[PDB]
Amino acid sequence: HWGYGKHNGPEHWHKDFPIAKGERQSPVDIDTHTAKYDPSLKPLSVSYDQATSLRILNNGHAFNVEFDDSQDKAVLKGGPLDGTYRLIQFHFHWGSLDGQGSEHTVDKKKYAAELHLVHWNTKYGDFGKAVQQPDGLAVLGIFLKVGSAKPGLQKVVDVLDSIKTKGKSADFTNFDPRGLLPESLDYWTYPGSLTTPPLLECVTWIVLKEPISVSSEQVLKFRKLNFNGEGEPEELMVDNWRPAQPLKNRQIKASFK
Ligand SMILES: Cc1cc[nH]c(=S)c1
Ligand SMILES: [Zn+2]
Repeated sequence: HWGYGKHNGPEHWHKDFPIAKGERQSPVDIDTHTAKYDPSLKPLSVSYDQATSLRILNNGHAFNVEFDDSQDKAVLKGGPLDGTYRLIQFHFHWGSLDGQGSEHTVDKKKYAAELHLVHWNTKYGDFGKAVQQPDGLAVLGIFLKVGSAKPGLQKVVDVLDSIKTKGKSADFTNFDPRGLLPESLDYWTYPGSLTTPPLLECVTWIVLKEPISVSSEQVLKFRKLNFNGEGEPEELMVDNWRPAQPLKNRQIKASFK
């Protein structure tokens, strides 16, 4: 099955998921000089006051912090979006070294990690229906740089020991995702895809310009997770990012001057 190694990583995915070579794949490099400010874009509305976290799961590729998405509790709207998109989960992609890990890049710069807050368009009723639609998902992407600690990330770092291996999960109620946001909601936006198989082309990407700072100890802790299951030889969960893909016939728009 697919993964991030030499033998089953991003260069191989197209054999089981041919859309890997499609017209709207993610991530991409954000060329800041080529992205045009779009004065018709709206501010983003991130409404997380009522977010209900439930569980954190090591799925063998990343860890997912999952939310109750059976009602409009934590939603994203505005920005480039029509309609209301419900938060279902967030996860990260990160590197074995602080110089690499993000999936999007900015003028070819890689950050140490990238947070993806995944939301689905409520007009489609559930997540599995939404991923069959070109406007089914909205993913808010936030870069992590290593510097000062991010206090709102520490409860996630604290629990990773309990979900070290593939298929482990733990209670993760009462987590406020507002503590993972940077100060500014200035963003770039473009149409793309999931960045892991099945690589579906359903995503409006909204990538914040301002990274959050995390400490070197926080990201070290991410790197102690395992891809493998319990009882299997240890494979550190690191470098679970897909490199930038061809932009093709797409424009990246900026919300800011
Ligand atoms: C929905 C989904 C799942 C895994 N990864 C990403 S970027 C998005
Ligand atoms: Zn992701």
